[PDB]
Amino acid sequence: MILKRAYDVTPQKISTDKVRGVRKRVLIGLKDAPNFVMRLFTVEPGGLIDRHSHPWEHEIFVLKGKLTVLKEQGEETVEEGFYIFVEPNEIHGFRNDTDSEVEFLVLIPKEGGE
Amino acid sequence: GPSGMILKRAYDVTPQKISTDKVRGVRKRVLIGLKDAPNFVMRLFTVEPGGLIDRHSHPWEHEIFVLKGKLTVLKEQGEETVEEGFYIFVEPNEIHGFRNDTDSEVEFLVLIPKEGGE
Ligand SMILES: [Fe+3]
Ligand SMILES: [Fe+3]
Repeated sequence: MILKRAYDVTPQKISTDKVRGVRKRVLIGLKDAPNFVMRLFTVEPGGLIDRHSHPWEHEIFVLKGKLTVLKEQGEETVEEGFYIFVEPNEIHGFRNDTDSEVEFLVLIPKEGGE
Repeated sequence: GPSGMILKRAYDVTPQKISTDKVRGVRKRVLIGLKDAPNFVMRLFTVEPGGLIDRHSHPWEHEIFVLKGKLTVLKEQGEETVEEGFYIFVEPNEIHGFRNDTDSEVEFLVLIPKEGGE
């Protein structure tokens, strides 16, 4: 059994053509998990995960702040205490328009989970 | 399967009592359930003050994230308390349980492969 403070997992900064101002923690990876993985994303003020899609779903829980969710068209803001279910293949992305860090949990099946 | 995205306040789901021979003082909200999940389900558990999920095991894993309060985790040997911001991975077949020794509600997300139900 693994019991750990998520913050203590070292985050990985991401800065690419599609993702900026984001870091990622792998909490439960496929080293441990047989079916699905658990990650925690932190999005700095102005950070962006641009629209994309996958062959797999996302299950998300918003832990902190106000998260802007990019949809195929348009966008919707949600806050801490929301969950999000992204069907396979659905276009999605994220932005933080606020002045503080936004955090959300993201779980994906193992095929996405490397 | 279907397209789209569901975005919902978790508290818009009513917390239902869990009532079994091994659980007392616990409620659950099904967030992403069997009707929708391709692979795994997401529930939000609320442990009332003094609530208890006795030690048990099952042939599927748990992935847990603690949202609120101080959660006592029962292990095969002994126990450990964690708090908001901790995650827990429980291997298939590993003995585990939970207790709330505090005065206030403890909440945690619990995800399992959908073969284990909701
Ligand atoms: Fe994605
Ligand atoms: Fe269990």
